[PDB]
Amino acid sequence: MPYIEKLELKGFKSYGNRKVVIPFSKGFTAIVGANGSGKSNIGDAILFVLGGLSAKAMRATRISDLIFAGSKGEPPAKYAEVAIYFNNEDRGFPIDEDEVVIKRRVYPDGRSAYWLNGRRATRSEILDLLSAAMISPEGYNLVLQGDITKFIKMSPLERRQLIDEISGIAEYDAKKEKALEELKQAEENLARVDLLIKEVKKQLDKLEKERNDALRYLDLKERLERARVALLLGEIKRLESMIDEGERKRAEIEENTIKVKSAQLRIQLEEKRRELKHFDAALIRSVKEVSLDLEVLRKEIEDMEAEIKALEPVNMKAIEDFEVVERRYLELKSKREKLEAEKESIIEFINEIEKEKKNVFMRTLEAIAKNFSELFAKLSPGGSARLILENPEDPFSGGLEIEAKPAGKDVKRIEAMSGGEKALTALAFIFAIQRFKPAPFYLFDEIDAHLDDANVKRVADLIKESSRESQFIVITLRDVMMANADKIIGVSMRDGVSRVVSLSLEKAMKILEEAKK
Repeated sequence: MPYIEKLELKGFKSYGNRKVVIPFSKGFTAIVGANGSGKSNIGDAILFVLGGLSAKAMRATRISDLIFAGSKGEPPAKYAEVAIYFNNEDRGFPIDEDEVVIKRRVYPDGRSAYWLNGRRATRSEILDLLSAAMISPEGYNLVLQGDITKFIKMSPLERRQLIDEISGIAEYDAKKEKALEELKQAEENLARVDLLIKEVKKQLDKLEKERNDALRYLDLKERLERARVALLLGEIKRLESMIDEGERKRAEIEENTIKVKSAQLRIQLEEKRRELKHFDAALIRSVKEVSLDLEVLRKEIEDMEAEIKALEPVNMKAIEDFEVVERRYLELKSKREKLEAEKESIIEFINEIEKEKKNVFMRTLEAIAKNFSELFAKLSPGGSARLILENPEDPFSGGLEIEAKPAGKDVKRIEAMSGGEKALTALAFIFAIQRFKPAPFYLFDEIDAHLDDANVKRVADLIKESSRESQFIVITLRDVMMANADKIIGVSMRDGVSRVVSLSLEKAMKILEEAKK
């Protein structure tokens, strides 16, 4: 994780127009000074520079009254400006730099302005990058005045969400979401195929009926034509036994009426022979070998011609149209089943994600609860306390509550915490998370305001131990807290401005027992 190398104020609250550079130990730095030395405005500075639009939380009546209103010896500032410098040699910030520098400036008409590493940035870019570096998750690591009370009135449902962040389930939620995209696509496709199958299946059945009519029209057509060739082979045998004597009548009846109609008998005859010279040989022989009797053939032809007139109209495209629509039918039935299997598969995957997600949540949730127990016993010896999941089966729709028991005292949920018990509990929680997933820094202004000495000593020890992996910036006036800091920054007021001096254990001792009279 990154960490604050220093902080610069120009024109900010109680600090003058002079730029002010506040350097920070990588571990435990302690801001100390008397009531109203303005030591706490440094906390407010940090919230200001992290894009805090909080107004009340920066303890200015309005956004513009974060600006030096002027003092006896210095003119009012033209604006308020804070620059914060992070060491990024670990690349917690998605920036290919080891120093990420964020400067924010607010003008008297309320407008702000940001910069990372000198280029103008918008607020959503500063915010999204501070999130990527998990700087201040829900601001749990920024504990300003009144935050403990805000955290105690906090609902269980409001408490879980920070555990989600810490556990890091977002990566599973990104996968799940693309899985649900593909599932959505999968069944709209699937629904398209269903609508195509319904029409195609109905079109196919028109075509089955037309196909079959076209087929029997075909059969009738063919029988009708062989019968036509049949009636015709007979039609000359008869006409052949006719002219055998129908022109033999000539040399018997004499005045050439018999020459004319026997030239008719020969004139119909000739051509109803040559007519079959033009019929195919396969047809002519698949009939040359069946019946005769001419008038039954003409009655039967008249019939066959009639039931052809029945079926009409027929659509002969149907015979080929059928095949094509049936292939389309069988393929839609094929596609559907593959779509439907694809859908089921996506569903199984989406269920794998949720259960992975939940496991990561519970593993995180249980680690922190173990930690929470220990540390609270450490701050209130002989005591214990418990994190409680509201919905053990679907944690993501439940809240998360706390219950504590101080040694020989009554079990209370966080709702009903009041004295410094409220504070020691809030700090067990905070430290529980910090041992699982250290934030880059923690900011503690006051929080010792309501603990006795024996308490503040264990907190300072706890802070001192944890600083081996996290940065601690504690704004205090209690000597025991001062005692373990690696660095002490002093903050005092002369003639209406605040000043910061890089101090010393016993110097700070002196100044903070002289001011206590």
